[PDB]
Amino acid sequence: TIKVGINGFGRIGRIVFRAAQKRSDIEIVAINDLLDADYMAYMLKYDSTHGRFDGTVEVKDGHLIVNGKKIRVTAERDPANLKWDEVGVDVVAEATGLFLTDETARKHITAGAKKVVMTGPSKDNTPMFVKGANFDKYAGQDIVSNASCTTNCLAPLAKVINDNFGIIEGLMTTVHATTATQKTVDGPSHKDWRGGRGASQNIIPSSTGAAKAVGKVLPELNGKLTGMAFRVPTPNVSVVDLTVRLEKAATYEQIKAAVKAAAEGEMKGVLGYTEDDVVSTDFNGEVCTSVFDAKAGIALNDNFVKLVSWYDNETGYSNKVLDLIAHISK
Amino acid sequence: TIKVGINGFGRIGRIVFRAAQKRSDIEIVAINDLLDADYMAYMLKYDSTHGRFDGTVEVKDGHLIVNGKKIRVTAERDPANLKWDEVGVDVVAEATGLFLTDETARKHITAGAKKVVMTGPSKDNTPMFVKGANFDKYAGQDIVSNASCTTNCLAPLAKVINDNFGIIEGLMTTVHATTATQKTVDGPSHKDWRGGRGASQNIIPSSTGAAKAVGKVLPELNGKLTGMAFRVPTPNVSVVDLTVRLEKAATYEQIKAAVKAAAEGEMKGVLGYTEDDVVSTDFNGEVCTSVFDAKAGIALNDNFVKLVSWYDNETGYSNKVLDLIAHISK
Ligand SMILES: *[C@@H](O)[C@H](O)COP(=O)(O)O
Ligand SMILES: *[C@@H](O)[C@H](O)COP(=O)(O)O
Repeated sequence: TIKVGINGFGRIGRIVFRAAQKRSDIEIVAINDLLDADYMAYMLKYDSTHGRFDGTVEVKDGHLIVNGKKIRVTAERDPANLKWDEVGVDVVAEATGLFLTDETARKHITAGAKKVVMTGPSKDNTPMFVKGANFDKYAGQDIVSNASCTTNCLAPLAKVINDNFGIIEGLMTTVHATTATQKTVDGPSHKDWRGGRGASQNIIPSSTGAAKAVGKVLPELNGKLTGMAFRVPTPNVSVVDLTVRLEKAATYEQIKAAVKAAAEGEMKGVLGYTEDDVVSTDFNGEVCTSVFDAKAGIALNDNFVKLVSWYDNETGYSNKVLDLIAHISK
Repeated sequence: TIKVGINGFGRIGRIVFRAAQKRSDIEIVAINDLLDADYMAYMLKYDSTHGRFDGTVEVKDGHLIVNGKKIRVTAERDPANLKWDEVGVDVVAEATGLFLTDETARKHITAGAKKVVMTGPSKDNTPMFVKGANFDKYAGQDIVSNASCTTNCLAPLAKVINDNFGIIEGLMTTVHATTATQKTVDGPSHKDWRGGRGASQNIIPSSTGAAKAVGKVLPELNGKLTGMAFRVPTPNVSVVDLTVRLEKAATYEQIKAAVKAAAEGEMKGVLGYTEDDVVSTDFNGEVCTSVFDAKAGIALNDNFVKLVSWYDNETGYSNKVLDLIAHISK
């Protein structure tokens, strides 16, 4: 079993942990964040979006004890001092979002850890990997990125489409749920003015970390597609609205069959396919990082079409993070 | 002064009323709906979305008295006998969403009125007009349709883009604010299953008139444009996301200037232009039916671009309905 230390107990860190309990090839042994087991335990037992924790939580002498296993609670401001080797961690889930560079991220290895998987897109040229898109392209690296929730949604869908009909070009839009980096009411957001406005009252045009981030994970589509985001007042689960020009002509029924096929074989678990009259809440807790909404998309003609695909920016992403850990760990 | 009577005191009927108060060419003289002057006055005095009515509203003698002028309230489940001529109404603002056909709408002329403006996409062949797109094409028709709010936002923008660069093909998406037609919690919606789900908890894939309803008002784009909608948890103000491929290459600066020009010239008051860091609430009360969002849009290449335009689905459309009344009136 793989030992993993989580740096950052924010939204991602807490769900990465939850999703993990259900596994076997992985085990969280340490959690580091500027919070005490006491409070840290509380943010685990209660969740406004996903419900109460499924197991047991106890704080025994400065440390966590979930479902029996004892977790090591720390609070280091500087990674280097994490003394990860002590608790003996194989790979680190870097989820504080502060160390997205190799320079900074390496401080984990130095601290006794073998490899580090950033739970967000890298700020430098550190490799990025998205399950179902380029996982099989992993080259032993000891520091990697799992991109962003949107790229994880857009990448797989864009792949099967390109692979089957060839994408001449395409533009996207993701109707994004509210994240923690937004404000409850009109407040300060210097580098992002729009994103400072009341999150619950507005539709806020944003930018997305999946624009051409997909152009990196899937080089074949580099420079062939960008996008944006429209942050709306929901707590979780977003959706990508992809408009593409196809090389080989294809009927909508043809596109449906192509993704459904992928969702059932090659990309099973990553890509999903549905024909039901679904809405955002129906994907709360969804493990697939991209669930095709057959009935939603529209084709103008055989070479111009709009495809829709859901994703739980929390549950899907976090699950594939553990998947990336288990991969580089292979 | 044109004498107008409103049939249906819903969201539209009420905002149309408020807007008209500012005018000098039009006057509301009667209002029909299954509500009394009491309840009817109350819904005019207070509005969760637009604030308290600015002016005097008193219900003396079973009839409204707004800012002095006495309005005649009624309640006729059947328009056939509204006795419109007693009050001397020229044009009827058909805003019940009930009689969207010639026959049904005709009952308004049969009842004493001269012309009738349907405040919604017509179900039969009644011609639809959208200010800024084809108001010029009016041929005296006694019964007309002002299309829907999303068409009023899309039509103008599409025209200036088509006109200047020529739209080969295009697909849209409108992130729509909640409407009275939706349910507060998961409920019954026989014809629209997705639309019955909790309005405030979901991003709900939908369908939209504007789609090819634009192919009608704007004949040249017939079959070249279609789209959808995503109903989000906001009270008012939506936004169209138009992805089009141009015949004539155009840099984004060129598209900015063409739109800004239209807004400052031939389409002043219909098409609006902005370069600020705006969000939805910034357009609550907005009178233009299509405000271009410069910074939000994005160009992939000189022939494939995504354009963004805002609109107050209530205020904008309502104002133009009156603009249409005055048109066929002249
Ligand atoms: C998921 O990683 C975040 O909540 C949203 O970021 P994107 O760049 O839009 O995917
Ligand atoms: C404005 O007429 C309505 O609130 C929305 O209808 P659409 O068909 O989306 O324009």
